Amino acid sequence: SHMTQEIITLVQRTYEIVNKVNRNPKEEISQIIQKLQKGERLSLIEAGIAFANDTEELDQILFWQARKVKEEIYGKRIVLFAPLYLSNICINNCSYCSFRRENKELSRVRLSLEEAVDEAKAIREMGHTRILLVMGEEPEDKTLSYLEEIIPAIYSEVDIRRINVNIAPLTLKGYERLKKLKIGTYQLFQESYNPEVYREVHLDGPKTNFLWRLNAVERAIEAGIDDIGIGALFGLGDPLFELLGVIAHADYLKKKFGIGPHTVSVPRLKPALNSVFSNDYKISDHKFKKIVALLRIMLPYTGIILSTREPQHLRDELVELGVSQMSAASRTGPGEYRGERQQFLLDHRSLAEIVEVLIDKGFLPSFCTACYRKRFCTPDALFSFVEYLYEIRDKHPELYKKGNGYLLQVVKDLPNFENIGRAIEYILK
Ligand SMILES: C[S@@+](CC[C@H](N)C(=O)[O-])C[C@H]1O[C@@H](n2cnc3c(N)ncnc32)[C@H](O)[C@@H]1O
Ligand code: SF4
Ligand SMILES: [Cl-]
Ligand SMILES: [Cl-]
Ligand SMILES: [Cl-]
Ligand SMILES: [Cl-]
Ligand SMILES: [Cl-]
Repeated sequence: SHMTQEIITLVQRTYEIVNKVNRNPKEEISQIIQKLQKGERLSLIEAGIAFANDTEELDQILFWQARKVKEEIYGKRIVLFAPLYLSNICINNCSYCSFRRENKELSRVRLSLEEAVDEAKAIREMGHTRILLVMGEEPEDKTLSYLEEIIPAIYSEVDIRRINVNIAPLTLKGYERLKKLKIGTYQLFQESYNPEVYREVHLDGPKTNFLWRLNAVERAIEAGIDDIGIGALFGLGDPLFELLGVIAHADYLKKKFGIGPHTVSVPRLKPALNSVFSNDYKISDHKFKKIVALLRIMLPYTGIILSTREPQHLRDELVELGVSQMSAASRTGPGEYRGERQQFLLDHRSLAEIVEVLIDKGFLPSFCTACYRKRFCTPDALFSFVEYLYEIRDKHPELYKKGNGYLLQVVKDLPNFENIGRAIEYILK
């Protein structure tokens, strides 16, 4: 009944309106603040104002509400996954990325079946059970055949609970082919919802098509895939507009198919190899926290993924404010887990370390999925973390003890989970 194009019109009008409201925001701001105190639902425009304007009261109450919501739906739970880069060759040529075709400065590698499977083994040995397959864009038949041989091989040869997919837009037939591979979630980032900056930053290849990428998730849905992931690259254009666009997009999906997006991925634009993107929008840490906050409060039952590597202190603040999924010990280059290739110029950090840090900041690391996507549910996460701890009992004993103790504390925090506590203590000797 509706078409994707409508979104861009809406978010456009909104983006205009908000900007007018930007010069007399006082009154508006006030009412918004009240809406945040009462815990009332908030609208697109008021969200726009909430982002655009930086005042002490507004930001503090916004963050407060964000933490309250994240706690109410997700608790102290943070889901961990590792991205597996299968190939860094591509047809397209965006200004911002390292994988762009005109780069030349990049070691172009595509992984054999044995190599990819070995990468899955290396990621699994770490303790990870969730993988995000990521590739540069090749022709449809190419990539889909490649994955048609690789994904079931991973499922069978390795103990991976979920394979998520970040592959360039496909045809309906292609998505019908992908649904047969039994993938978990299909993630496709719009990168930008402004056609004027989308045209600006995407220079060569099929990605130059705005609409073909915009209703890609629609095709993914109608082809039988129910779990999808939106995303918007921040720093490409005016952050207000992209933030507006994501919420409008999820809204649209919810209205059209009755199911919203499983996850919204929010990556800020990072330093790249031989990037030629000059014009920039500096995404400040504060404003970033504002984006994840507004996203958490606007789409509460929608998971939020932190794809980009962030410093610890900010990372776990973002986890506090809405983020429900995280990339830990991530390798951003194909073939490196075993094993310049990479997409980001990164100082690899160890999974056990960040699990330690997470457990000290009071967070519950998980390796399970099935969050609330089906429609507290702590048990599944509890036991995923239990399995992790048991897997690393010999690698790091002190971490095993610390983890056990933490789990005991959480278990005593909830009286409805007595038998769960007994079971957990049985499992860990
Ligand atoms: C490697 S692409 C894989 C999927 C597919 N090639 C596509 O374009 O949709 C993964 C994501 O990394 C993000 N990315 C690319 N360059 C980036 C950069 N320089 N800084 C931050 N994120 C970037 C893009 O948003 C892209 O969707
Ligand atoms: S942005 Fe994605 S599709 Fe474009 S060159 Fe980079 S990896 Fe390939
Ligand atoms: Cl997921
Ligand atoms: Cl750090
Ligand atoms: Cl990382
Ligand atoms: Cl480790
Ligand atoms: Cl240790």
